[PDB]
Amino acid sequence: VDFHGYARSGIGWTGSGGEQQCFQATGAQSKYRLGNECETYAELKLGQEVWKEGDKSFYFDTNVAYSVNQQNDWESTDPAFREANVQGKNLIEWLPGSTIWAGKRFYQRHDVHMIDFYYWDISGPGAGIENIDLGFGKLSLAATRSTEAGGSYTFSSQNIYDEVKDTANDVFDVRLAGLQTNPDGVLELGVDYGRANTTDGYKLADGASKDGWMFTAEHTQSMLKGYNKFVVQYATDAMTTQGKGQARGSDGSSSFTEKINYANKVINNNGNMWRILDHGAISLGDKWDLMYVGMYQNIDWDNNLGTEWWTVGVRPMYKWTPIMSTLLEVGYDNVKSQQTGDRNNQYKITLAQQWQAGDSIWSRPAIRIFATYAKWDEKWGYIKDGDNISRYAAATNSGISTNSRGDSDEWTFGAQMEIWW
Amino acid sequence: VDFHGYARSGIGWTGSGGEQQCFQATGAQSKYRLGNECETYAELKLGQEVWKEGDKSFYFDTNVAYSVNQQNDWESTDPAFREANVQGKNLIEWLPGSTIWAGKRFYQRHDVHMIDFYYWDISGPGAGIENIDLGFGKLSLAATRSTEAGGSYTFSSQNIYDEVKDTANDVFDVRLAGLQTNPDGVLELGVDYGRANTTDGYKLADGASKDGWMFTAEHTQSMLKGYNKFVVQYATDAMTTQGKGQARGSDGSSSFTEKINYANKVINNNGNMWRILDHGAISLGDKWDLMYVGMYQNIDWDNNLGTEWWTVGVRPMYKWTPIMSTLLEVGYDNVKSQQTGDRNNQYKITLAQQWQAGDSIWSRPAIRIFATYAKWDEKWGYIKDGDNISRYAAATNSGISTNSRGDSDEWTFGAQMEIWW
Amino acid sequence: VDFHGYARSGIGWTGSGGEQQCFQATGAQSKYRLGNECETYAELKLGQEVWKEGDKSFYFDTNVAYSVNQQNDWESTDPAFREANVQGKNLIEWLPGSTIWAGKRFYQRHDVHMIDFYYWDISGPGAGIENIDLGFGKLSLAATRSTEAGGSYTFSSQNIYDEVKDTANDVFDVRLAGLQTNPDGVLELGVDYGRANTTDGYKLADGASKDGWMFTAEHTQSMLKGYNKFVVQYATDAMTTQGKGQARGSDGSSSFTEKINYANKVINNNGNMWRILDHGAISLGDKWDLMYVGMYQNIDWDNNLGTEWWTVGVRPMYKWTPIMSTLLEVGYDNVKSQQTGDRNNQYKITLAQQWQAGDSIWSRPAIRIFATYAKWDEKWGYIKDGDNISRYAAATNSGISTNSRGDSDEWTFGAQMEIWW
Ligand SMILES: [Ca+2]
Repeated sequence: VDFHGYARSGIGWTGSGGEQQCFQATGAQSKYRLGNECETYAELKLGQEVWKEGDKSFYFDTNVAYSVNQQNDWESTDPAFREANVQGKNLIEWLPGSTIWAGKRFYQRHDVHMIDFYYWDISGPGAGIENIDLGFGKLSLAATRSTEAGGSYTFSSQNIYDEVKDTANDVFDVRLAGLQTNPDGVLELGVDYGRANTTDGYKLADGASKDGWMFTAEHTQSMLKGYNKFVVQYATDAMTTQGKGQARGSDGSSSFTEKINYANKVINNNGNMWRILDHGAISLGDKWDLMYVGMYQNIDWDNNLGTEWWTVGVRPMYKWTPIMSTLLEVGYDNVKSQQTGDRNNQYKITLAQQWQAGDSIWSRPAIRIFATYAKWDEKWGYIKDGDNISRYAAATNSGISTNSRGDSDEWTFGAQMEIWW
Repeated sequence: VDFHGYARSGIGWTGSGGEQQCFQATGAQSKYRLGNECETYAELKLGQEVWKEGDKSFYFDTNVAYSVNQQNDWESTDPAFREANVQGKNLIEWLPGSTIWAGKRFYQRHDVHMIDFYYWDISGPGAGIENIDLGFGKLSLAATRSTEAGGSYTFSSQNIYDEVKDTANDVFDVRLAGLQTNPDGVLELGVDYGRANTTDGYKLADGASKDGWMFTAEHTQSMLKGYNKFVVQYATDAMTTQGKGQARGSDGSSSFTEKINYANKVINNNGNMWRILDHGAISLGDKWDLMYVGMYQNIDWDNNLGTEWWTVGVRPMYKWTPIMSTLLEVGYDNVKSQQTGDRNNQYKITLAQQWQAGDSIWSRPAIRIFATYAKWDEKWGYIKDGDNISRYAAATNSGISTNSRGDSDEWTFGAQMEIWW
Repeated sequence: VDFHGYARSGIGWTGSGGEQQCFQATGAQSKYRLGNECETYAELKLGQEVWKEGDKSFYFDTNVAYSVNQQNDWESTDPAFREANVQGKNLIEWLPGSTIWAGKRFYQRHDVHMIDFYYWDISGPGAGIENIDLGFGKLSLAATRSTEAGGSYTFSSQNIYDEVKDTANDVFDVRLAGLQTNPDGVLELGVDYGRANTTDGYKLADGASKDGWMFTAEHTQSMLKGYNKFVVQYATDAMTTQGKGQARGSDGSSSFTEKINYANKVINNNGNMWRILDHGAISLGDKWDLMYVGMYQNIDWDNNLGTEWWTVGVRPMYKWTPIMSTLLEVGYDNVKSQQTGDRNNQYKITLAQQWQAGDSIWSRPAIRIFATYAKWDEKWGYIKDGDNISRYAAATNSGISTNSRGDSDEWTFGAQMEIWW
């Protein structure tokens, strides 16, 4: 049996008192993680190559994920059964090298480690065939599914309905990778088409976006014993909410009963998204490693409820010895509410001493002792409709109740382990 | 560590729209599974032979089951802790070869793969001693437990009660197997006695069946590189509800509070059940494998709320190559309501292309692409008491609301993997 | 992958009827476990030495716990993710041999097996450095966390508050072990300081204890192919509720809303605890092994709601053969309510036949068949505030409703397995 996974766990304190607190700019879809993670998260994978005969083989893989608040010993939870798929290599004679697979699977996810941000993730129940050799590149095709809560109604008259149902969203993914564009440079192109797929009799409320597209281009350049990846993505309509390749075609639906059922007009995600990203990890000599990110993401919604986000961070690593190093992480976020036009910003500085299994910025396990400082100035926030956060923003100064954190300061510190095996 | 288990997961679509739908005749206790399974189910077993000294050994085994709807990546669930037992082989000197065990265990379950129907399953918390050598056969004794919700009351003044409690049902199982009846033929006999076992002070509402018997006879004939099993079972009263060997002695109990507590008269399971079954898996030459089922099951309840069920199916497998085949599954169900006398029927046809690790109809893992068509005509259904399904049936045409599917058609298609390791 | 853990599961019956019942004296913090365990409990640990280079290494360890009532086959549950930590050995050059670790961990727990009583357990999310060699002993430092529900409020005016929050309690642990006090005798000293650590803006209700201390001294004497441990422990204030090293600084807090929020007067745990314990396991010749416990524990609370507890038990084991033995367990408990002055007592006698993997009282797996008898006479009980048990006690004879079991008798019997691997 093959045992693999990922896990992080630790104990922390907030300067002003109590447990460690984590800092994320309101409106931002991520945070700089070093010394800024407040939960124990673990994915335990058990898999096995269940059959092999020549060049043909079947691999079985699973993944059970646990997320607990690390505030006590006994902490009950509802694990997420995230993967359970079979992959058969070389089964299709005329498509030598291709792999066919079916089941829940983390499918070719693309992420930026330091901000724990996935920018291309269509994972979920699915099937497909990958690595079809085209000579000049490798072609992969896949179809996965995600479902939204509600959104499908059996309308009797007008917008009055008898029943609701969860809406399934299908994604059809095509990728071409390994395009040798320049020396030590490679390019991958990808197209994603997603659409809400309603059961017979059910229909989406008026205004639902229903479908959308997403185009991805990623260039990888090998250098300084690492790489640099340049990404450009453009998503449209239904693909803008999740923004990683999954469709949210009924996003914005809602209803109210009085008992007559009324399906409100969908406050949809019609619009577009532009994401220009550049991140990498390289070695500057013998004593220094460096991870960095620079990203501009603009979700332009027709309903004007989007956000313009800029994020920049840097994580240098100084290697005192092969198993001990000092890390520093500095990250800046700036989010402009499309609605109010105001801006929220935050910068966090983290200094950590670390012992790790290897001399790389990528070596894990790692045991860290850190101190984090974050300063933010948030001018807007989402209107907090009593414990519920709304899609609408409002300036903090307006008497309206928002989830804004205002203008403040904080520092935390503690120990933590992180590992992938 | 020994890693074993079972798992199935896939993605599907319904011809008329949305996610895949699964077809099962109302009243039938099963459905023809090929291309007719709508969930990701997995059993992860981790066990180990923890001690061995000569012919003696102790094996530890566990089993954690997960069932998710495969409609998203992150799907939280409450896993079922189904097995955790220890088996000691050859510990009893005077009963050489016998195995003593205790703990939660899937005890000698008998099922028909194609319809995923267990017809002899007393699994649960238990203990026993198996494989006592009698020379002419092997004898096994076991006691397991199951518990029903409520059913036990502390009656103050006739049927008015102070407290309720869950009712434990004990089953005492005796099996004699390996009776060589004819060349390549073997016979196994089994007796099961089950009963509701109330705590002191508590009593079952008046009318409860309390106990029952079940007798099983199974003949196995080895042939055509497979087998054919002929099964005859007769169950009595408390053994008719679950109908696989577990007792439901307080089945039908209910109560209402107004606060005075009244235990209604138990609408019991007094009656009998007859099940005549024949299933098998054989090889017809080099290119063909075949699984088949034929079953008649009649639950005759004194109160007349039972069902008479006929099911017939066939699953031929044509082997294009050792790792690629085409499967066809045709299944028919006919269920007569004992109450109304009406009949429900359905036939489903499934065509699937498959790649599997081996050239057997039993080889797993397997990756399938299928198309399923089902036609049904249901004349009756259980009276749907608003989201709640009742024990009482009603003709679909009667203005009464039932869970009947009417007269209709549907087809689905998709990909799926299934594996046992 | 290293597979380890603990598990117990079985089936039982109560003489007077129904499922097995378990006997624990009201007021007592434990019960004599042999043939007195009513659930299936299992801890599945999967770990691995993920890196090794010379004398340095990193070990990754996990632990997922399951507790089910063993009353049916399919029993859903919410597993507890109890451990997830990394330990790096020999990473600190100047502290040779020391191990640094971080993550959720069962940290150096001290318990008495026969009563399943942990008397020194600060397990939970934490970090620390253990086994610092001082020459004359080993020094270990650790900080772990536990959190109480509520207890932290944002007071606006008087005991009126706007928001509540869970209260984190930090423990700072220091231990010195391996003090060679006499031939074959060793002594370990330990100090624990814990305190509720409130978030800025929040405060504990008035009356809360906030912090406390605990001092432990444990002497181990090796003899009769076993040992004898003598323990003396003294705890103060916040350390008295859990009483094993974890702090409960806001213990007793409560509130009521009418919507104005009022934080009641904390009915605190101010006071002290004295625990004098002696337990061991030794071999008396070839055919006899013996486990024993003798403990006096007195929780003296300022508010007089404490208890004075005496427990004594013995478990001899007669070895018929190397893999078969007969066990007897006799345990007595006596608990005096500090409030009422009344006493509750119970004695349970257990006779069990056992097959185990080894000839030790410590050998596991083990399969047992037992018969248990318990007699109790409880004069007091906690005031049962309708399903809810209060901190206040009342004599059974007083017309007040308490959770007292009165004066009675009961016997149970069944089979069970227990294993640690
Ligand atoms: Ca749950």
